Amino acid sequence: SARIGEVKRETKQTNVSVKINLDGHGVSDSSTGIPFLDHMLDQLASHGLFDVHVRATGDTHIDDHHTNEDVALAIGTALLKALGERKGINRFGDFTAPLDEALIHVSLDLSGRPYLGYNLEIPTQRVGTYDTQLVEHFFQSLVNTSGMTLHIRQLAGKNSHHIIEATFKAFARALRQATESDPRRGGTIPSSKGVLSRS
Amino acid sequence: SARIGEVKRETKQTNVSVKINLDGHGVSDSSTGIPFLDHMLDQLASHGLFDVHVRATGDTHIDDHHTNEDVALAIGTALLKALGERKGINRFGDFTAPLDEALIHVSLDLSGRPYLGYNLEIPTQRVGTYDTQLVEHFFQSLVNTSGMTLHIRQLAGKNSHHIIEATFKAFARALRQATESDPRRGGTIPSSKGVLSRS
Amino acid sequence: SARIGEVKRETKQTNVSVKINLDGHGVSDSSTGIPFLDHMLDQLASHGLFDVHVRATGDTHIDDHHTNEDVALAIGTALLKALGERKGINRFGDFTAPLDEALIHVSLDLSGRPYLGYNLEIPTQRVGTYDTQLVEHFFQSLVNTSGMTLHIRQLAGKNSHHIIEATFKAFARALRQATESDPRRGGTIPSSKGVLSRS
Amino acid sequence: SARIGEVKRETKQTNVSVKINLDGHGVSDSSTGIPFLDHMLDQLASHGLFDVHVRATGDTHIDDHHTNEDVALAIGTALLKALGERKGINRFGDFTAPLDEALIHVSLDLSGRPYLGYNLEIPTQRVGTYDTQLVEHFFQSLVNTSGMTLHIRQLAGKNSHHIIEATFKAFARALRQATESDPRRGGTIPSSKGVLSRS
Amino acid sequence: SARIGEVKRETKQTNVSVKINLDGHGVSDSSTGIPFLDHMLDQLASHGLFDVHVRATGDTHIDDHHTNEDVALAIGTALLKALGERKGINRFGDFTAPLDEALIHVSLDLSGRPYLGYNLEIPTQRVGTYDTQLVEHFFQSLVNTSGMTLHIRQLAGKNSHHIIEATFKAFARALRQATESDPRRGGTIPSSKGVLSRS
Amino acid sequence: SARIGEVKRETKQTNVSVKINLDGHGVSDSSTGIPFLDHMLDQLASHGLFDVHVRATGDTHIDDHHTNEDVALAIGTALLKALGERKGINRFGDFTAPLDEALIHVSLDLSGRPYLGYNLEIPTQRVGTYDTQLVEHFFQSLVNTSGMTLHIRQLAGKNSHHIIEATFKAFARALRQATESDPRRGGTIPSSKGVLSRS
Ligand SMILES: O=P(O)(O)OC[C@@H](O)[C@@H](O)c1cnc[nH]1
Ligand SMILES: O=P(O)(O)OC[C@@H](O)[C@@H](O)c1cnc[nH]1
Ligand SMILES: O=P(O)(O)OC[C@@H](O)[C@@H](O)c1cnc[nH]1
Ligand SMILES: O=P(O)(O)OC[C@@H](O)[C@@H](O)c1cnc[nH]1
Ligand SMILES: O=P(O)(O)OC[C@@H](O)[C@@H](O)c1cnc[nH]1
Ligand SMILES: O=P(O)(O)OC[C@@H](O)[C@@H](O)c1cnc[nH]1
Ligand SMILES: [Mn+2]
Ligand SMILES: [Mn+2]
Ligand SMILES: [Mn+2]
Ligand SMILES: [Mn+2]
Ligand SMILES: [Mn+2]
Ligand SMILES: [Mn+2]
Ligand SMILES: [Mn+2]
Ligand SMILES: [Mn+2]
Ligand SMILES: [Mn+2]
Ligand SMILES: [Mn+2]
Ligand SMILES: [Mn+2]
Ligand SMILES: [Mn+2]
Repeated sequence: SARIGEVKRETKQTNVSVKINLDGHGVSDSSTGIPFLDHMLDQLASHGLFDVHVRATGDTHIDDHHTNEDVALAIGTALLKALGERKGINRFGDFTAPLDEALIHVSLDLSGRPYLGYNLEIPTQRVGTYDTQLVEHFFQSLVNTSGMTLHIRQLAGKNSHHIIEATFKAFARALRQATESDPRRGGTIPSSKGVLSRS
Repeated sequence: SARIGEVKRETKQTNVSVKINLDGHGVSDSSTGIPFLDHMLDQLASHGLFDVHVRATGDTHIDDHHTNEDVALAIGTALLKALGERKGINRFGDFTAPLDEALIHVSLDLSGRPYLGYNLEIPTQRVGTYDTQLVEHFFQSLVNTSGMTLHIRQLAGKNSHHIIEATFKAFARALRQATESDPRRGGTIPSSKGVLSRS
Repeated sequence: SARIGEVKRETKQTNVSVKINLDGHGVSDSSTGIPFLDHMLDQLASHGLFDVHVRATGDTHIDDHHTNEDVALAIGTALLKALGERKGINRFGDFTAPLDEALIHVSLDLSGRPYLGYNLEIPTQRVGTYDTQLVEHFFQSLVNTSGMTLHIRQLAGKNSHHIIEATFKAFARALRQATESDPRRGGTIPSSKGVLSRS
Repeated sequence: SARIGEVKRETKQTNVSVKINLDGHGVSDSSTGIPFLDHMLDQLASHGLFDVHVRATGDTHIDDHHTNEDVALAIGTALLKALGERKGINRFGDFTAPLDEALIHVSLDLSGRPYLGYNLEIPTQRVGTYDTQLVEHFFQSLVNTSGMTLHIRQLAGKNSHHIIEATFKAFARALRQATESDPRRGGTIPSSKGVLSRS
Repeated sequence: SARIGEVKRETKQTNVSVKINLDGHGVSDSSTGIPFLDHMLDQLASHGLFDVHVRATGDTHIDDHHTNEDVALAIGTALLKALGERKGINRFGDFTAPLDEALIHVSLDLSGRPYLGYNLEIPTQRVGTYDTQLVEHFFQSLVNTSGMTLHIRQLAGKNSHHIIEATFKAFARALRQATESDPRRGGTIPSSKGVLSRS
Repeated sequence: SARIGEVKRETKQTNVSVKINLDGHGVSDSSTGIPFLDHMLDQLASHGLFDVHVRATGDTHIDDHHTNEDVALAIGTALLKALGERKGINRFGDFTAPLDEALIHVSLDLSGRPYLGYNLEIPTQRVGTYDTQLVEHFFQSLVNTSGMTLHIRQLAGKNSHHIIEATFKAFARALRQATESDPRRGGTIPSSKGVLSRS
């Protein structure tokens, strides 16, 4: 009864397949056509202990944007599917993680209501070939399909790779917390209104 | 083949029923337990030509918040249902409407991607018994379930009732435009990527 | 059943005759004794498709003010007469028009309630022999007798003739929109309160 | 030959009846459904010596706005009717009145041309249950149907009830002055252009 | 051996009864005469897993202040009673929780020394009928009788209901953490000075 | 009698072929050697309903500039050819379109007089391999050969791809409007001076 979400999503621009196990062992298996994003998805598996399987192709000759967005949308849907009615879970996650001089605080609530608060200030435009504007878009798209309340707050940082990587580490650990079983909940839905829904 | 969306939504806090006809004749039939919101929903019908049927009850002794939110969520879902695959529609709407000294520009895209840009500055806290913070929440919740890109821009205004009412008038007219048939489209999906989706 | 409004207005200072057809073909026939105003009224006909007949004489040796005002008052009354109960009309108009570097946004509502919002900053005092303060007065007087809510917003412009002319072009197109038949209205009055009135 | 104006005005939102005698003895008889407004209308009678009869009902569960506006519109029309051709009157009124620390200067001209200049800064949002934004709207609507040039200038004041009440006292006295017979006029129209008109 | 604290507290102004189980299952049973406060106390149970029983009556016709204060004082005493010598507990709690755009960080230490650090900026005066100044007073009074060091820090937020609710969610989770058994402590008092005391 | 403009333009630096149908069905067929520009030209077809055929080659090893410019010049000439004497057309177009957080207002007049007003602030230097300075140059060159008055105004936006794409969407819709038949014009030239000319 591991919670597994699977999504296939295709448009004229991109083709995406995602399989995520919330109760994983950190199996990392991401190939998006965007090497830096693959590296970040590896962090999600390694530090979140999610099993993360992603395959994507797309119109990277135009730019990485459509692929990045469509991967994020599909991951969000996969998370939503895996989570189901959200019975017995912690629901909330909260973690601050460094990478050297960078320090990122991530707080999230698996509420069913999409919201992104994001204040990263990434001081360079490209990390490798990866457009650093795409980080915000990745998280925005992911929250929109997952129905997640997500806050990402930059507390320190100078190196762009460090800032983004620390964000994924903190996110992975916050998401792990939120998705894990609350040992006291007794399988009840963790909401005073009796339901958690993306509608 | 009128496009009609119907939603019933209930929680421990509220009970909501919505029926909206996109191809209506402005039939107004809204009773939310929040008189000012009913007045605004009347504008949606009158100026958008939507048929709007809303019934809600809820925990207004705590405050109008949960009712307001839950009505908005249900309306957004009703719009999504009515819109279907979004074939043959204008998709985009754009209108600036006054009410006396107030002037509000609303621009929207039935994109499938939720976003609210909102800059109203409503100078009083209560219009009648209605908490003016709830206007932003109404639109935010509506975009989240409808999969709408929505921008609301205050160009002028001093009277709070005028500001909010002008917003609903402009929104109604922009939404009417966006939902109406594009006479040249020939029933094609109005997107270069071949699909419009909330996922 | 073309909607035609006719006004004769005389005082000790001026003598004015106006005939306007809302359902016209752009017949331009304006002679006010103020050549620049005649040029602007020509734009109203050409871009609004109104048939515009104006004759005025007055005390232009004192200045153009009284004539300009009295022409505007009479035009506003003519519009009010032509509009009648305002059944079946769009009611609202909204257009932004350029003339070269100038760009003017006009938004109006045939509400029955006079209001002018005006922010033009015309950088010279005379266009030909025409006092550029008289532009604001023209629109103010027109809204007062027509029962129009009118907003005029200068978005760009440097040449005074361009600024004023772009204003008349945008106004003409917004007014055309507002006066035209709403194809869905089914002849109903476009107001939730059941009536549109200058009282 | 007392100058009496009577108006009945009804919409889907409100029902209003007004009778005003310009040559009254201060008979106060106002019941609008808005107690604070009734108190202000009492000042109009007491200090203006108008006989003021007002009855209104309306949608106060939405808010007091529509009632307040519609009462003001009807009062303005009643004044216009009572004034007729404005022969033999002072036409202009000018008065500054205090209420304790508050001091309000009101200047008006029964010109036929609506204009409101208003600079009150009322430091609280509610006086009793009365929304203090509605004061400006009351005067704006009244000038629009009466064809009055009206300037209201706050010279001092801290208490909101005092500020608004002093405004009505000053207005009542300015309006009394303007409506009263000029003992030298000899029944002539007090305008160099030979007529005073709302058109 | 569930840790249960019970308090009955009465004055000439209020009557309060509280029963709290630190080792609860989130049983919510709060009726204070202040609906918004009841909603917040529901969050304490739902997210803290405390069993919370509160009954209060009082002089709400004067305002909600005395009731709010006296409920808070009684809850604090109930917590103190339930906690006893504080053997074997985590003692410290730390959590940041969102509600949509709002994000509140709560840190607390069950030290025996009362202190409130509070920086919320709640942008409206009333949530429903609840005076938003009373939030600070609730926490101040609670810390004073419980002997708690409590810091409440607003990281983001615009909607007053969201800000206050997120505060209670974060507080509930921090308090749950602090009151729970430390699995390594071996029942020792978690203080280098050998005792934790409100004196 | 579809309005079709065809241009072949060659220099030592570039070779360009353009065919545009103003009365198209959104046939997209653009290959410029600049993938991002191709994506933008696809928007022109999809949202403008133009049939757009572009082939270009050029000195992209130097940079994309000459190709971008020469494509724009050729498109402008193609539009001019297709438009002819501009009889019976709307002439003016005005639209504000979003893409998520980006919001761009485009206003244009097919006047015969070239002018570009442009205020985009695109926060990154490269979208994919496309130099973001080239957007302004594309529109400037296009207006110069088409004889178009064009204003592009950035109202909101953070993502460079979104800002540029929203610009093309708004432009396409404004241009569609301007080129479409005015149903009332009766085939007259929409100018008070009797002619529209690039000279
Ligand atoms: O839905 P939640 O479990 O976060 O909490 C219940 C209710 O408070 C919540 O729906 C709410 C949303 N906005 C204000 N409150
Ligand atoms: O999906 P749209 O039809 O708004 O346009 C296609 C594609 O450009 C779009 O998916 C996109 C999203 N972000 C950048 N582009
Ligand atoms: O009269 P309108 O049709 O613009 O809308 C009805 C009512 O809302 C309107 O009379 C009003 C005026 N001020 C606030 N509302
Ligand atoms: O109409 P009055 O009586 O205020 O004054 C005559 C004339 O000067 C007046 O109509 C005018 C209006 N604007 C400038 N002057
Ligand atoms: O009492 P605590 O366990 O927080 O720590 C012992 C001692 O350091 C503490 O009493 C103290 C108080 N002020 C400074 N130190
Ligand atoms: O040429 P148009 O149709 O925009 O309008 C006629 C005339 O006003 C115009 O040529 C002009 C140019 N500059 C000022 N006016
Ligand atoms: Mn995107
Ligand atoms: Mn790394
Ligand atoms: Mn909410
Ligand atoms: Mn209203
Ligand atoms: Mn004048
Ligand atoms: Mn000209
Ligand atoms: Mn009003
Ligand atoms: Mn008093
Ligand atoms: Mn106290
Ligand atoms: Mn709540
Ligand atoms: Mn160049
Ligand atoms: Mn794109």
